[PDB]
Amino acid sequence: AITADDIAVQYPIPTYRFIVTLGDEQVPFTSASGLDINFDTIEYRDGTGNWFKMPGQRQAPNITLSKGVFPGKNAMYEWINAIQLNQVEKKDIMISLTNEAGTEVLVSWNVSNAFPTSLTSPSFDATSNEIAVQQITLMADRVTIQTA
Amino acid sequence: AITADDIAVQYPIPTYRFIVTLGDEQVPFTSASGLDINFDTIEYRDGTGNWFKMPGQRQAPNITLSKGVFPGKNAMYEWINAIQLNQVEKKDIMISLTNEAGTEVLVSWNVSNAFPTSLTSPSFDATSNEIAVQQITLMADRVTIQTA
Amino acid sequence: AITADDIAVQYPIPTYRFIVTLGDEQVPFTSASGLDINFDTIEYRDGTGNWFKMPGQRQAPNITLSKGVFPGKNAMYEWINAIQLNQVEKKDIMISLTNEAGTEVLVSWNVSNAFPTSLTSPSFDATSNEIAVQQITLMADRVTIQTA
Amino acid sequence: NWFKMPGQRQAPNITLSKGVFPGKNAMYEWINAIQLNQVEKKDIMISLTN
Repeated sequence: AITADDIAVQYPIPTYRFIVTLGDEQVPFTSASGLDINFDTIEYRDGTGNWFKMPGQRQAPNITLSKGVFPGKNAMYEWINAIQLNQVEKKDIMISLTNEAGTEVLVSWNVSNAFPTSLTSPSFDATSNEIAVQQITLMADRVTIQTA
Repeated sequence: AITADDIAVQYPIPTYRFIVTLGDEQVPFTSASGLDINFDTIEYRDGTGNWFKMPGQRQAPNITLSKGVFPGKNAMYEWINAIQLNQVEKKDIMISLTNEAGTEVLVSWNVSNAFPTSLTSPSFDATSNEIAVQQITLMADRVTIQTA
Repeated sequence: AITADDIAVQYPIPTYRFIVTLGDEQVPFTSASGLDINFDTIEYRDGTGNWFKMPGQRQAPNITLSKGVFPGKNAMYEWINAIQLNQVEKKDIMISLTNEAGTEVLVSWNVSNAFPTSLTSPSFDATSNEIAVQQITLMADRVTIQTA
Repeated sequence: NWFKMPGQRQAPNITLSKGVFPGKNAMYEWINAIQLNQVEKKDIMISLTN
């Protein structure tokens, strides 16, 4: 007698349902990792015995997205190919834990200014049964969490 | 013929039952590790053969707490988001080995001034069957054990 | 009711079917890895709080090809044996994800100026049941992806 | 009797460093305006801030 409207309030959310809004378009991905919030630590000790522990400045997140290779055009390729020595169309990423149908966002992770730093092609092997999966890494500046 | 009132006096305590009082509120967690008491070592040798071994100064504990992601508000997020360059609401953590019902504290671990240094979001994967689990690390200054 | 002409448009491409055009000839290979597009990262921080994150210059790809040892002549050997102190016939490599019959190229990877840097002979073992597999590594300068 | 006394204080030498931006170089425009004695002296304030 849990009456599943109470499951939507009280039970934890699984990981296998997520949408990725990449800039102004939604792109289907398989994995999404590295959306951390990390700080440095500043310490100070004197001779009397006082230890002072403080949070430092937060460093940049390194975000890994991976999807499969499809017969159309490679949208992750034309965004990493258009680099001119420091110039890149920086995009904002949203990764939202989603309802089963896709009509509710439960908890989402916002990424402010992401740009690609790597794009690894799949390893071709004649004795394998796998999908060609590209794996892109992104450099950002902050990760925030909105909960609704 | 052990008469389980003697089990509460003579048998060791398992790990799977613990409450975490985080500041002034109790927050449910899955794991809790890193509540060590570590010292440094100062040594001195002379030519006659005397070795002098001494305890140094005790270093800071690094404490890892991890819980799941729930549909409400993220209480571990608003405590790591409210950082202003060295400023953080430092909290005192109590992790108590508890009775089954929760009406007895067996052995508890006290943590003096804890503040968050990291908050790792879960790794999203479409081929997984897991709970979204956040994992927060804390910087403290001492860990004490009271036994009652 | 997917009507497999729609599979050629909408489903991902597996890895086990690939042709390798090595210069002006096609050579059968077993594996092909390392066809990445990697960038460096340039960062700049000032005292006011501005972080500037930029893509650096893209570094060289290191490409691994491996095939078996055949009773004829070793075509990967006469291309690594003909080195004179900096001189090498640099070749352009194309690795194409292919149809089952071989009459359609789905997505191909182009490699601009590849030359061999290593050629590892197989490990001979009397208690093994394996093919003599050579493994050549190549140094290139760029990797591009054309999708047709 | 040893008599130890502070002397006269000497001049500070302050070094600053910033990055090169595509616009106008404000630090070149202040070191190029030297005419044998004549430089716009400025007040430097370096404040640790929130």
